[PDB]
Formats: sequence, structure tokens, C-alpha cells
Amino acid sequence: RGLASANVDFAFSLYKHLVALSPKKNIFISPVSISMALAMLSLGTCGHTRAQLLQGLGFNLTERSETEIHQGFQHLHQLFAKSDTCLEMTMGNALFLDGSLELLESFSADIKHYYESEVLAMNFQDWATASRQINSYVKNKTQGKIVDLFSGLDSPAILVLVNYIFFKGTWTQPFDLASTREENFYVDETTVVKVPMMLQSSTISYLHDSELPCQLVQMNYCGNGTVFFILPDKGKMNTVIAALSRDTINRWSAGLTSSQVDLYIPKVTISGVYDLGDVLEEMGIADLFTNQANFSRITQDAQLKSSKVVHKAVLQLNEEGVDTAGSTGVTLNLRPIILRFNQPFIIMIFDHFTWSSLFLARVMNPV
Repeated sequence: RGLASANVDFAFSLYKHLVALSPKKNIFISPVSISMALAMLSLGTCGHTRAQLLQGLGFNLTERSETEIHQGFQHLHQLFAKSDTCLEMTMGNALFLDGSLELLESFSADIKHYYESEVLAMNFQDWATASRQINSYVKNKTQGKIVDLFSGLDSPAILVLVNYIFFKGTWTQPFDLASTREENFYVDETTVVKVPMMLQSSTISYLHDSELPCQLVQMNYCGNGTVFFILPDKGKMNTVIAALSRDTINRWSAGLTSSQVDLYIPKVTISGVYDLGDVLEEMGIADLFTNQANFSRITQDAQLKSSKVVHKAVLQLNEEGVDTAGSTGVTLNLRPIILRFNQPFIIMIFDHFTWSSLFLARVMNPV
């Protein structure tokens, strides 16, 4: 139990669902961004809408109160803000509000207290300008990495909630630039591509999993960052992914041991863009999109529903470290061992202190 375990449960569930929907595509998401955005959103919900949303995010409202959930995300946000200076990290929230709406004071107080959310004015009557405005805001917070989060063709919103996350970290064990070389990467049975393959021969935290058919290594970045690189055995990608759980992570952490490893990992430049409505509904999070949605804690002068939940994430991974960003938007409307990663593999980016799932990747093609 606890926030950390719940957020991991949600992260892996979302990941599994997205992988199932796009069997041949790279997957890249920021679970913590999505969880934080929807948790903040839940502050405005009531009744069944609220109960369903919080359950979907992995929380049990018997056993834990809503206040405790929001306190959890507050401390999480606060710790990301106070990252070690060797890690450049940004993580925050914003609410864009049309002039026609007035937030109930309790809701405005809550989003400011728990999520430190900015509250910015927009003119939804001009969706072109408003969507450009929100996009610019997110682009700036992610230092240019997340662009065009919204389009002028999206259904106009009178309220938009945004979470952004960005960081640039350096490996505690970087790869030698001079040792990078082109190698074959086997996407599938009929597809082989040329990729820049990084190499280092080091004392690496390694595990050949005895319960799942996979090998993995843990690579740290400064500022308490940990990255799991997981290589499923041939033909076992789906088996490993389907099995991912909080218990799996605990087992890996306990089983990882220092070993001499010739570690080949390719440079990774990937991205993910998602309209999360359909997959969230598969996961039981649906009522908030319907004409029966209850957002009465935002306002009682109007009945709102969510129209769209969008998510974008980008990863740049190279010899020196990891540069990554993500953003989630919610719109509302009136109702030695040789280990070579030359086949599809999994990347998990965690904050070690909180065990927050910052990013998850399924890499089908690292180029």
C-alpha cells in the first residue's frame, strides 16, 4: 500500500494497455505526469465520477482518504522541485481558465496548496490563440522538447489542466563516445536496421531474472535517478511486459548485483503522442467524459465534463546521459558477461528516493 505502490500499479497498467493497442510502435510515456494531472483533476470531481477516477488511478478510498492522496502528490512535486543541482529538473502544474468560469474557492485553494498549480487566464472564444498560448507555455517549460500539445482543430475548451515534466541528467557511468559504433538492430523477423551502439566494459548492476525470461541492468544518473534496461529473451517481450508489477521491481532491486559486463546499448531517440481517452476507458476511467460527469467541486454555476486527455513524451538517450520531457493536458467543456540490446527492449526511469515511475519505454526501434 501507499502512494508509491499505487502509482507504480497505474504506470504498469497503462503501459500494458498502450502496448496492446500499438503492437509495433515505440511506446514512450510519463506515468507520473499522467497520474499527477488526473489526481489534480479529481479535486474538481464528486460522486461516481470521483470514485471511479481515483480507483482507476490505483487508490483505495477505503483504507486511505482523498486528503492523504493529495498530500502524497504534494510531497512528490515538492521533492522534484528540490532536485540535486547535478540534475536539472522541472515538474509543475497549470490551469488555464476562461473568463466565463469562476472556480469555487475551495478548489482554487486545493490545486494551489497541493499541486502548486498556476492559474492563468485565457480567452476560449479564440481557441486558435488559446491553444497556441497553452502550447507555448508547455514548450517553454520543457525547453522546446514538447511542442504542439494541442491543435487548433481540437474541440475548444473553457478550462485546460496541464502537467509538465522535464529533466536532463548525466550517467554516473557514462559510455565512451569513442567506443560507439554502428551495429545491427533486429526490429523483427524481417526487419534489421543500422543503429549507433554505445559500449562500455564496467562493473554493472546486473540480473538474469530467474522468474521472468529476461536480463536487465540498472544504470544510475546523478540526482538519485535510476534507469532499468530490460532485455526480454527472444520472443518473450509480451510475456515480460504482461507480468510487470510492483513486486517485480522489488525483486529486481533485491536481485541486482555488481558484475563485469560488456554492455551494448544503442542511442535512443524516441517519442510518444497519445489521445488517452480510449485507453483510460479500457482501464475503467470513463464517467468523466460523459454527459453525467460530476465536476461540481470546480463550480456549481455550470456542469462540466472532460473532452480530451492528451499526452506527449520525448526521450533522448546517449553516451553522456538522459534528456527527457513529457506533458499531460486535460480539456473540459460544458456538459565478462556480454549484454547486447540489439532487439526490442524496455526502459524504466525511476526516481530512487520516491520510486516514482517518471518514464516508461518500449523500444521497437531506437532510431
